[PDB]
Amino acid sequence: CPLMVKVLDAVRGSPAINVAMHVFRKAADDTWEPFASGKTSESGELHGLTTEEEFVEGIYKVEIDTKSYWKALGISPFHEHAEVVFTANDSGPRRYTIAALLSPYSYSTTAVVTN
Amino acid sequence: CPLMVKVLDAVRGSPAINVAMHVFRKAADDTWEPFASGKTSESGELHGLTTEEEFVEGIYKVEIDTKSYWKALGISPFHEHAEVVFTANDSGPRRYTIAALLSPYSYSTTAVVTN
Amino acid sequence: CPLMVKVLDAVRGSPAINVAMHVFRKAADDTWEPFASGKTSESGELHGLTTEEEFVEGIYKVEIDTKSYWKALGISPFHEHAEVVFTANDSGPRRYTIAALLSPYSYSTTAVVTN
Amino acid sequence: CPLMVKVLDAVRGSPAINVAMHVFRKAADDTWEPFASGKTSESGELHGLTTEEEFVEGIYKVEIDTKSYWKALGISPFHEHAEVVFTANDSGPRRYTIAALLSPYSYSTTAVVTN
Ligand SMILES: Cc1nc(Nc2ncc(C(=O)Nc3c(C)cccc3Cl)s2)cc(N2CCN(CCO)CC2)n1
Ligand SMILES: Cc1nc(Nc2ncc(C(=O)Nc3c(C)cccc3Cl)s2)cc(N2CCN(CCO)CC2)n1
Repeated sequence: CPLMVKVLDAVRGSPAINVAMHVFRKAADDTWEPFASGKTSESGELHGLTTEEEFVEGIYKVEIDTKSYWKALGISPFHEHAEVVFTANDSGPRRYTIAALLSPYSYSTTAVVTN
Repeated sequence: CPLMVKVLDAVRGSPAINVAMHVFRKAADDTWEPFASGKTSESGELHGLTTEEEFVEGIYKVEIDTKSYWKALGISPFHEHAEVVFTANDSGPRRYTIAALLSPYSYSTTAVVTN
Repeated sequence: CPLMVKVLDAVRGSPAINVAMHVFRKAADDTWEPFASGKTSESGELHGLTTEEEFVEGIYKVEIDTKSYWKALGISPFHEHAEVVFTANDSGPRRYTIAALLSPYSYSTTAVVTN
Repeated sequence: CPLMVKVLDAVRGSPAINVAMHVFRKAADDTWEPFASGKTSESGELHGLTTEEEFVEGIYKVEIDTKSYWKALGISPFHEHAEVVFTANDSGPRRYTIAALLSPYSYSTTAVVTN
């Protein structure tokens, strides 16, 4: 599994469950093409987005729908979504774990890249 | 000044100086119209992006060129840029400060919304 | 002002106002000697903690009473306090700004060290 | 396993391996008594610190030796250590995952608490 995303809720101290996200890949014409999508599990994780064969070199964007998450909890947040844009597999295949920590007016994101 | 951006460097413990960013406003056709841009000062701040009259409600995107910043320091970064996407809403006199804390493989962003 | 503290609230998107904190200096017997204290202002800042003459090299601890802050807002917090422990070192004229971003189950802290 | 700690390196985008930490519990005389200690594995995780029976109600402090970690990588960091102080099991047994994200001049910590 070369691309996993983990989302945490900093207000409740819990995984962020049922968080939708869409992954896009930059096409040769500079447009964002849809690549994969899903929602986080009870553990706040989203696995199985892609495979090593499909996950070629490129610029990828993960758009995490944080706004819908907060609204469902009764909170009007600042951000429309959290966005994570990165070049992947530029030096050969890697495994990427994208983590996001969510608050109503703030978010942090980090990446762990393993060979 | 209805919109200010402050950028900090978590590796050097300093303001992030000379960081370029562009601000976009979402158009009716769902495309990003360039709105304002600049580079952070020696204090890591960028002021004078817009005026109260021009800064109407809508969806705005601040795209911070973090990749060029880390490249200038000789440090290999993860992200292509840091993106802050938010809805501006008229609820009394509001001033927006977008703060961003930068590390090579991570970034955090917060909004301070005051009167 | 060789030492300033700025505290932000990631739930409300605002400075964290009226947050009490104590600063300690580590003594030879490895105990924490009270050094300075105060409460953050309406801008979430606390100035005037020490002077250049008094702020000698050593190990310092800033203990931020985040628990009382969240209790005042009716929000159940995780941490008893936020602690920032650091060595102050004389390498040219240096001013320290300790920034802290608060959520109920998370906090981040950064140091901005300038001349 | 009721207490686990996970540490990430935001400069390298990797687990923070071989990070020492000590856990203390506040005694009835208001002193910090040693409770458990260990170092993070190749995955940046520390498991097996305690058991449900031993991990009684109390105020606990996790002191993560971040300074030694950065110095071994050739970096002189700001903080002496990262400190996480919290009341545990106040409403009955819980499982606590403490996460820390490390940069030379900044750290963030969060907690996931599960029943
Ligand atoms: C050193 C400094 N820091 C400022 N503000 C902030 N510092 C840090 C911020 C912040 O949130 N950090 C952060 C953290 C800690 C964790 C995760 C993510 C993040 Cl992003 S916000 C403002 C400031 N000023 C000087 C005085 N000017 C007078 C104008 O009248 C005002 C502006 N100087
Ligand atoms: C690299 C990695 N990180 C994991 N957990 C966390 N990553 C980051 C965490 C976190 O909170 N970051 C953070 C952020 C984002 C901001 C501020 C502050 C912080 Cl601290 S917590 C889990 C994990 N797994 C690999 C796949 N395994 C099998 C599938 O279940 C087990 C899970 N891999």
